[PDB]
Order: sequence, then structure tokens, then C-alpha cells
Amino acid sequence: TSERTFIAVKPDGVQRCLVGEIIQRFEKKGYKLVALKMLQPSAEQAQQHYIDLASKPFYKDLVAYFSSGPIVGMVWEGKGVVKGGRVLLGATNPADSLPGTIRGDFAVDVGRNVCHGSDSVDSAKREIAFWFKPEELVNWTSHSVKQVYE
Amino acid sequence: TSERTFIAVKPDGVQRCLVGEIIQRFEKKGYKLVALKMLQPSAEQAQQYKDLVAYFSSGPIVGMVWEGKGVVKGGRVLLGATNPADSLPGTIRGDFAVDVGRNVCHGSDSVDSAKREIAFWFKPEELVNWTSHSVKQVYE
Amino acid sequence: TSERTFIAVKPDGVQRCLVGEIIQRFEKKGYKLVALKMLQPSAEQAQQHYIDLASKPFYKDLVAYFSSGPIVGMVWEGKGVVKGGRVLLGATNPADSLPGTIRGDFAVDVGRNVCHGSDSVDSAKREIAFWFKPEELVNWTSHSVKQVYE
Amino acid sequence: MTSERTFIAVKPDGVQRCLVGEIIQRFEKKGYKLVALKMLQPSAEQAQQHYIDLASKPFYKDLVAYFSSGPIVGMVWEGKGVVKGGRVLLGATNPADSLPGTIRGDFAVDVGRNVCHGSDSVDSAKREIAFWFKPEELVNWTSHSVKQVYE
Amino acid sequence: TSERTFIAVKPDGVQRCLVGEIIQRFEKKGYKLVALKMLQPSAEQAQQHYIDLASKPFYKDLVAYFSSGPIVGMVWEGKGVVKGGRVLLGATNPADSLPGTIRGDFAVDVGRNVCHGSDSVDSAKREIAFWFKPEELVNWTSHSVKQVYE
Amino acid sequence: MTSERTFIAVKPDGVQRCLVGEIIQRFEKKGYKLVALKMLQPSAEQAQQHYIDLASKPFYKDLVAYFSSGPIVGMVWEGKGVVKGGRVLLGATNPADSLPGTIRGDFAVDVGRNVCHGSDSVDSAKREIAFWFKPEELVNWTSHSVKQVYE
Repeated sequence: TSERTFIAVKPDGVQRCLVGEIIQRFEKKGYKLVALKMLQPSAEQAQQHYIDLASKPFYKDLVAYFSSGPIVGMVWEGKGVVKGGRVLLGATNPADSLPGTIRGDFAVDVGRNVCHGSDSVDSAKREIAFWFKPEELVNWTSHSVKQVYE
Repeated sequence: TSERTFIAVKPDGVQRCLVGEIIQRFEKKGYKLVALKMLQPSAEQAQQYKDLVAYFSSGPIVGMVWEGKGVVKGGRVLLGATNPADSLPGTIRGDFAVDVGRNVCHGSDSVDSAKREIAFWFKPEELVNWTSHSVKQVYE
Repeated sequence: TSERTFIAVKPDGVQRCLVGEIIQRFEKKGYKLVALKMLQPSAEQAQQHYIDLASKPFYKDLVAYFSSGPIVGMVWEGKGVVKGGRVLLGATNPADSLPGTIRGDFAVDVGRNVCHGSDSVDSAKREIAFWFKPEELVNWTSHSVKQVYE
Repeated sequence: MTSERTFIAVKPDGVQRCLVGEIIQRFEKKGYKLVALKMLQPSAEQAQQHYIDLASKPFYKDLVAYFSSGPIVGMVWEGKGVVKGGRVLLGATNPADSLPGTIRGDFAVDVGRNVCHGSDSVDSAKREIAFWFKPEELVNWTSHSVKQVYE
Repeated sequence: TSERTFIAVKPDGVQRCLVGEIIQRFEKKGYKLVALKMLQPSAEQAQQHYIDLASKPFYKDLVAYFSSGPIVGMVWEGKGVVKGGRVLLGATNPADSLPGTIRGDFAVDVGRNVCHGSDSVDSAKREIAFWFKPEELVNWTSHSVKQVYE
Repeated sequence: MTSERTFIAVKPDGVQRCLVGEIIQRFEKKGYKLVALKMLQPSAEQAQQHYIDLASKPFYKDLVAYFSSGPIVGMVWEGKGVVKGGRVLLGATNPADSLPGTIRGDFAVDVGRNVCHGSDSVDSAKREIAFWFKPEELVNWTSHSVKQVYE
């Protein structure tokens, strides 16, 4: 399948040097990287990233942090890559994260949870369009596509 | 002590360079490697659509025999759930595989099946009897 | 918080060269190493028991092993470090332990399960005091704390 | 000294052979700072510029075909001697001469599939960086670890 | 590219749980594994394996020991490979090995130097012929061969 | 023969940059034996003394300040050649020189912040072990793998 998910390294992940590890885990799974960019999100951008929230919202902080510095944003392609991406990442809240997952291994606070994954197929479609220009998605074939899948 | 399991890296694990990574995970767990062969399976050896004979015998595999307490289940825990979609991160199929069709390794379902599977793949001879210098650190 | 826990690398764990490995999983989750030392337990040091304690199936030689070579004792600090600490160690019984955890990855036998972590905030407080002069113990601020927590 | 920038690309073999995370993580953990990062397929014009040098075939039209036959990952890194240090991290250009521990030392066999490139000087770095990235793709930020890494 | 070497994990490496690690290093390099087996050398085989002695009674010691328990034996194929393999191993003498190499990372003592690789293409084929029956030797094509070479 | 003992310290930059585990783990994997291990915060005197063949330098005041600025992790490792081996694992004292594969090679950029320390001689080690530790903190044990590492 050519299903795609959007994966970001939040600025706390870039700050504590987890960009490479994160990409590597997706690469090791057999998912394919079709878009990669480092950019510091707008306040505007950050606001739409969160679009929910809330009572307590703040919120305003989760916007401040998210545009505090660089994120590495990604597009990953493969069968069940949206689902499978979420599993790779772990529970949103690191305290509820399984060990051997990104948050499971490398994160404590839900408020500093290292990375982002789309939760649904449509959520990814929206998200990729938002972060990446069509021309920044590279269409290519893995020499290994027939060893991962049939 | 002294239960033995059979593990194999399928052609897709061997192609994708996961032989060291699988072996290493078994070694650090404290299990003892007892037999090791790279071979290309031949047509017949397909055990029970009906691709998986073009596939399972299209390229070399690494067969292995491992030894230790709970090694049937523990081994299969190590590989994780047969279906990569069900496999969890930290496990071989969880970390490395996507498709049931291309699930990298294999692990014997019962103590029973293990010995059928060892016998099938190995002469009782290719099978090395040694004692780990760590046996006393890993076990009581 | 700020909550502290007690982690020990058991003699089999030291013997099997898992000290760096263990330390590193905690450093990498974001927990903070607040005290650390190698020692050989004395036999009444040994546990002491008083966990069980009511000694109990066959203490005699569980307390003989725990005292038979060196262990590495450590105190890590952070939110839920007590609970999360146990998570990294994995299920007390190696056979229940998930791959991705210290015991899951490295341990086969309960009698030789590499490590111990305090079982509650309360057990910790005690074990920390029993193992550590209250001053072998460093108060420092991680340059990463703002990145690990909001 | 510390704001020095260098250009590092994982080449199309490296992307294919799934070594993007491997290489990036070697840089992050040396203490260097990721200042830009993207994925692109080089265009034939981008590919010819990369290898102007040789033209002068040798494997010109070949190298150009290869380098623009799939995605590469470009990056800009920043740190003290990051230009010199990057290349040390990547290993000697000819993999046959590179030492284990280095990217090419660990994962590469023949020079025409040497997995990556790094800028060879302050002045070639600055050029390549200017070449591959619009200046608004260079993110300007401070590592919370910069004082741990430098005096 | 056709050129093949013999690589052996000596009994210390097998004992010290270094078999997967060594294999991994050759897979990651791009070399192809065209044969593999575990066996316990006889004194005869260990005696042959050593050109060597002649002695200083470290022969005999080498000869025992080497037949002390199982070795893991391998044949690797890549644009040779014999040289490149030895480079992955590190200087035969561990005191001279650099970090990054197998012996660099794991060996201290020449008598326990973990592993072996043939010193020449001709030496290689003796060793391959000596250790392997010509049909224990799968000819196959790595799906990556075109990414590791031109 | 030996046996033989050296002193390895993770500098406070190394502790800060979460590399205690990684460093210990290299010594373990190498066959060396860890016979003492504690974390402590160096006092100005201890700091001042460590940077002794260095007391008449521009940096020093800053090095002392830094070394006592927060916790270090001190170790005593035992095994044949360990003083020289321990430093090879560590890599050239100045990062710009150290090779990938080594601790400073993989993880450090500048001398001020070079992460770790190993005694330079058999004698230095013995000064440093006696200084940083007390005999009773120095365990005496035998590794089950000792026979596998040494012939």
C-alpha cells in the first residue's frame, strides 16, 4: 500500500537529539520516507496544529513551545503506516507508553512528548497537505519493496 | 536447561540483513546457540497461498537451535506476534517487519513442534553440546 | 516533581556487563542520576531482607547471592520515576517481561533477574536512605530539564 | 569558530539502503547542530553542478544519472570545525580507505556508491549550502546543550 | 563481486556472545553471507588452522582452546573483502586494534582475539575449502547488490 | 601481566549530556572490569588539583569552575593494559584529533568540553585512584568471563 502518514519531531525531540533515532526506527520497519523537512512552525501554524483545546486550554503554551524552535516534519509511506506509525511512537502520554517505543524510551511528560503522528488516515491526508507542498513529496521506489511486501 | 527451540531467518530477513540482529537478541537474552546453518531450502521442505515455496525456498535461510528454560515461548516473545501488525516495538517483527507474507523470522509453536523442527533441519550432530561460561550467571 | 527512586544492578547484572546498558536506558528516558556507587553488599545489608522478609520460601540463598559480589546502586529523579523506573526494568518475573525492557531483553530467570527498582514512592524513600548516606547524593540541575518537562 | 556550517547529503544509495537516521544520529550526538534538512530528487541541472569538476567523462553522464535517479537527503550542520569534523565522521571518500566507526567505514564498499557526501572546505561548504538551500530554509536556533558542548 | 573470505568467531567470541554482533557488522558493510555454521573444531583442525607453530608453546595453547568449544564459521562475498573483512576485524593483535573494529571494541589479549579472517584471497580459499563442503555454500543475489555496487 | 588499574571520570559535561551509560558500556564490552564507581560533585580543591599541570593558563579558573560546577562519575577499571587501552577507547585528549569509534571521537567537539578523563600512566592512575577513592570503596571480585578475555 501507498498509504501515508505525517510524522513530526517536536522541538523537544530536536533539542535532545532524537531526530536520527526517530527516522531510523521508521526506516528499520520498512516504511518509506517520501518527504522530510526541518522548519520552525509559525505561531499561526502551531495554532492549526493544535486546533482543539480547551478548558484549562493553555494551549497558548503548547503553541509557544511548538513554535519555540525547529521541528523535523516527515512523510512516511506504507501498508498501515498511519496505524503502525502510532505504534512506533507509543501512547501520546509517555507515562502510558509501552517500552521500546519512541515516547516509551525517550520521553516523560505528556507536555514534552518528543514527536507527533497522525491518528487516522484522513488526519494524515489533511496533515501532509498542510505541512508539505505536493512537489516536496518524492515519488520513488524502494529497492526493497518486494522484501517488505509480496 | 535444557529445552531447545528452532529459529529461522526466512529469505526476507536474510535479504534485509537481519541475521546478526536476530542472533544478537537471542544471545543477550541469555539463550545459548547450539546449531547454526545457512542453507537454501528446497521445494519440498515447505511445511504446513502455496507461493511460500517459491518464497520460502527462493533464497537462503539461517536455521538455528537455541537452548534454555522457556525457550519455546521466550523465543517467540522475542520475535513477537506472528502477524507484524500485531507485533510490538522491541520485538523482531515489531521493530523490523510489516507484512504477514514477509515476516522475517520463525519460531517453533510448541516444545513438541520444536523437536520435530530441529530434527527435520539438523542431523543430531551438526548440533553442538557445550556449556556457556555464563550459565551460572543467567540461571540458578 | 522531583520524585526519586532506587535502582540496583544485581551481581548477575554486573557480572553480565549490563551496568552501562542499564544506566543508559534511564539517562535516555530523561531521568536524572542523582547518586551512584558500586559496593558489595554485606549479608545483613543484603536486602535486608524485610520485603519478604517473613523469609519465606528460601531466603537463606537469595541473600547469599545478593551479597556474593558487587552491585551497582543508583538513585534517579523525576516525575513518576518510581513507576517508570519499574517500567524500564520490566515485569519482576523475566518470563512476564516484554522485549524492550531490561529484564525482557536480558533476563531469563527470576533468581537471576539483573536488577531491582523500588516498588512505591514509600519503599523508595527507605531503600534510598538504607543504601545512601544522605550526602553521597547530588543535587544538580540538568541543562535539559526545560526540554524534558514543561 | 562555532557558527561554521557544512553541507552533508545522504546520497541516493544511502537513502535506498535506509541510512538517513543512522547518519543524522551520528551528527546529533557528536554535538553538531541540524540547521536545515530536506529530501529532494536532484534535478539534472542540480546533478551536473554537484559534479561539474568531472566533465571530463569518466562516469559523468553516469554519476549525474545516478545522483539524480532518486532522493537524496540534504542537511546543513553547524559547529566548531564541522566541515573538517563532518568529513572525519563520514570516513575517507574512497570507502576502501575509510576506517570502521565512520559512516563509509561501516556501511560502504565502492567509491561509486559511497553513500554520502560532505563539503570539503569552509568555502566549498558555504557554496553548496547556498546552492542547495534557499536561506529561509536555514532555521536559526540555539541548542539548549551548546554550553555543555563548548566552553 | 565474487571474491570471498572465510570469517570465524573463535570460541571466546562465541562464549562472550559476540556472534550476532560480528555478523551484523558484515551485513551493515554490504558484504553478502554465502555460508554459515557452528561447529566444535577437533585438535586436528585447530592444528591445521595454525600455519604458525613451530611455536613458542603458545601453539598447543592456541590449538587447545580453539578446540575448547564451538566456533561460528562464515564465508562472505563482496568486492573483496578479504582485506575489507580483516579491516572490520581490526589488527590481529588486540593491543593494536582501533575502536570501531571488532577487536577494537571487544578484545584485550592476543590469545583471546575473538575472531579470524583469512589474510589473502588464496589463504581464504584454503580455509573455505577446509571448513566447508562446496555445497554448504549458497550462491544467491542480494536484492541490494546494485545499491552496494555499479 | 595484570590486573592493573586506571582511573576514568565522566566530566560534568558528559554527565549532563547523558553519556555515563555509554561510557561505562564501552569499558564493559572491551573486557575491562569495574572495581569502583561513584558519582560525586568535585569540590574546588579537588577541581583545582585535577587541573594542576595547567595552573598557569588563561583557562583554568574556568576549568576549575566547570569541573566543580556539577557531578562527575569516577571509575576504577581493571585489566591488562587498561591504562593505555582505557585511553584508546577514550580517544585523543583533544576531540579534533580523536577518531570515530572512540568516546571523544563519537561525542565531543572541543577540549574545554571533552567529556571524560583517563590517567595517562600506570603511576598517574595509582595517584588518582588513591585520591578520588578510599580502599574500602574499591571492590575485589572476579569476573566469570575473566578466562574468556585473558588467555
